[PDB]
Amino acid sequence: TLNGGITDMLTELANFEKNVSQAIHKYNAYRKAASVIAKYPHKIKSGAEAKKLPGVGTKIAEKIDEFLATGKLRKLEKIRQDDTSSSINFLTRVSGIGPSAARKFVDEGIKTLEDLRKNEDKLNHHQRIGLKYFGDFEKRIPREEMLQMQDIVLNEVKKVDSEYIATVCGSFRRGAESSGDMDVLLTHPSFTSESTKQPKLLHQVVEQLQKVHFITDTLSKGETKFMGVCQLPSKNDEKEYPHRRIDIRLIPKDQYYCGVLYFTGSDIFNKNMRAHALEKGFTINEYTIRPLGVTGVAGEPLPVDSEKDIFDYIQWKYREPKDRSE
DNA sequence: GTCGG
DNA sequence: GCTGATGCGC
DNA sequence: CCGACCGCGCATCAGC
Ligand SMILES: C[C@H](P(=O)(O)O)P(=O)(O)OP(=O)(O)OC[C@H]1O[C@@H](n2cnc3c(=O)[nH]c(N)nc32)C[C@@H]1O
Ligand SMILES: [Cl-]
Ligand SMILES: [Cl-]
Ligand SMILES: [Cl-]
Ligand SMILES: [Cl-]
Ligand SMILES: [Mg+2]
Ligand code: NA
Ligand code: NA
Ligand code: NA
Ligand code: NA
Repeated sequence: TLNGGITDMLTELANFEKNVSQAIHKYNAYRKAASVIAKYPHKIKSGAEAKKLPGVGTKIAEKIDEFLATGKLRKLEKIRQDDTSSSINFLTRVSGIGPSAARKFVDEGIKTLEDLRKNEDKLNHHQRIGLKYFGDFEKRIPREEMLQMQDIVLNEVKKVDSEYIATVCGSFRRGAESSGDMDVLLTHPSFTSESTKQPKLLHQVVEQLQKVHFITDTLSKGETKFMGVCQLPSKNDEKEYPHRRIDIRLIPKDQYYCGVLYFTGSDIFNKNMRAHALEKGFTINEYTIRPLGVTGVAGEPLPVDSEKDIFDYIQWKYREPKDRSE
């Protein structure tokens, strides 16, 4: 919040480029600048001062000068007045509706919450659950609630098979005082990069969580990734809790560290780390860290026994989860 | 939109 | 049915 | 300049 105005402006620009212009690289360019500036420990006094930071070039520096000078950006003011851009930006806020679907709906004259509701027929499953919980998915989750959710998930998982290990990642593992959703990394000894000795390992867990009425809806579901909705149970006479988004990722047990590194994030941290990896001649995914041959082709997985080993490989000092919120 | 070679 | 591309979201 | 921009699971489609 030290340079809140500037980062907000940058985030709005990033969203515009992503949702309206469908220019993902500009989207990421703006996000990185925002990230770098949110981390800067000084109140920015000029675009020149900001341009010193990596990721902030001439264009953004110019915008920062205008913002500091007037408290706003003409480019944005105009975008806000544009109906198409506004409608497209809004629709993309529905889980399941991306830039393409948003622009398509706007072409059909579907541009509002009211319109989406009376046109459910034109939505796929995911988009339909997204509209249903539009309001709720906008709400933040207090860490105190995340703690109750963690308690239920781990205990329910324990009831299915004592050997399951459920770990809450995302911003929660990064120590956030509030989270946008719940991310759960799951492992079982029967599922390794070597073999799958038991089927339905994820399904059994999802089923058990639906049985106790914790998971209420399913956005998408596969053998290793579940994306859906959950809700804490409420007491007698009390308003029930908002529905929350929940992601569950089943990863080979022997690949836990690369998995927990990935799922802990942040997303920008992961992008920065994976890019650095490349520069160092390594490629990193949620399963392994592999070296890049002279040709540039991924080699065999390198041994990993902790998150720090991954950091060591790329010559980065270890950063605790709480310091990976970029 | 920003960067490094 | 399949495979491969595209959208979406993590 | 100008090529690079992280890497992937699931849903849905086109084309066979
Ligand atoms: C602050 C967010 P919340 O609290 O509001 O939920 P969060 O939990 O941090 O992010 P979530 O969107 O929940 O995704 C979970 C993780 O997935 C990883 N992740 C997400 N997007 C990406 C991506 O584009 N790339 C990679 N490599 N990892 C990603 C890193 C993320 O941490
Ligand atoms: Cl782009
Ligand atoms: Cl503005
Ligand atoms: Cl690992
Ligand atoms: Cl791999
Ligand atoms: Mg999260
Ligand atoms: Na810079
Ligand atoms: Na969306
Ligand atoms: Na979110
Ligand atoms: Na998530």
